[PDB]
Amino acid sequence: EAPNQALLRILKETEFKKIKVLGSGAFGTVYKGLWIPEGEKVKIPVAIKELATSPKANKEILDEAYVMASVDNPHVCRLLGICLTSTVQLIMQLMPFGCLLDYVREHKDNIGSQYLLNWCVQIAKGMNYLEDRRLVHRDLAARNVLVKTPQHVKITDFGRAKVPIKWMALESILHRIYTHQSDVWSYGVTVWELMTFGSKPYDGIPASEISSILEKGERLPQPPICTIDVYMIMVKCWMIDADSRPKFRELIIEFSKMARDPQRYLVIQGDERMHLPSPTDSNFYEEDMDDVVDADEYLI
Ligand SMILES: Cc1nc2cnc(Nc3ccnc(NCC(C)(C)C(N)=O)n3)cc2n1C(C)C
Repeated sequence: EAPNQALLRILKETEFKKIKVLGSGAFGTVYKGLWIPEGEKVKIPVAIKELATSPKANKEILDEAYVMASVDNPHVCRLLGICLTSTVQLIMQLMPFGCLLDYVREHKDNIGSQYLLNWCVQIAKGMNYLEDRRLVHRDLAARNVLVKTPQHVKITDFGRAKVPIKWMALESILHRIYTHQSDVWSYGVTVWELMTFGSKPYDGIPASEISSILEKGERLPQPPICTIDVYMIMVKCWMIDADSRPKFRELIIEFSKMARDPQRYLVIQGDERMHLPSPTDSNFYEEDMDDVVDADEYLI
């Protein structure tokens, strides 16, 4: 097939600074940072992901670097570059509001129908782009959707892009079969996570029981804010037959139609009166805020 002419940018350790720690987990440790390239007179807010140095861990991070440098879409997280230290670190775009999962949990009282439906449209767009680029995500979840601004979200975590059982299609659990249609199942679960304001899917149920539960016909419940219209979509993503599930291009269409009249498709008490931060807010954007540009506007 087509040759991957993507550019792997090698960045000098001296070109960027680590400010603080954003989070630590299974992935490793992510730092808030700033990138001041050569003599460009720009400051790019960055996120620095770093891994003991072992040949296997370096291979896995470089396998993720490959995939992340090969994407370019407004609703997908691109790799800005890599730094070849003893540790070896990925330089990514700063998504100041963190993951969508923690965002919906922390801001449920100010999250309205317009926001939820727009996020659904955005995730479907990024997913449809990954399909166009013939990339199967294999780990789509609300935890792997990051927030640039409350009105702009992007898909991340390409560590599995080529086990999260409670987000997996039945074929994936039973036969380790992963398709773009299996990503659609994970999409349905991600939507459920948003519509419930960050609830844990199949909470208290052990992962070993999931396979049997889905085989019987059991699915995630209808969230209280969901009309049958939205839940029907979620259910369609969870069909046994992968071809019967909606395509991401249809999900963009479906959620966009709904996003044009959000109160007809999501019932939230206090809707419209709710408001989240915007670039039209006072002090929305620590040291020198003079020459700072977002990575989406920094293009060499
Ligand atoms: C609290 C917080 N603030 C952030 C600001 N910016 C990023 N930037 C990016 C950009 C692309 N990819 C990632 N990595 C997400 C990981 C791999 C940590 C994941 N599995 O969620 N972070 C990540 C941030 N977080 C956590 C998800 C670690």
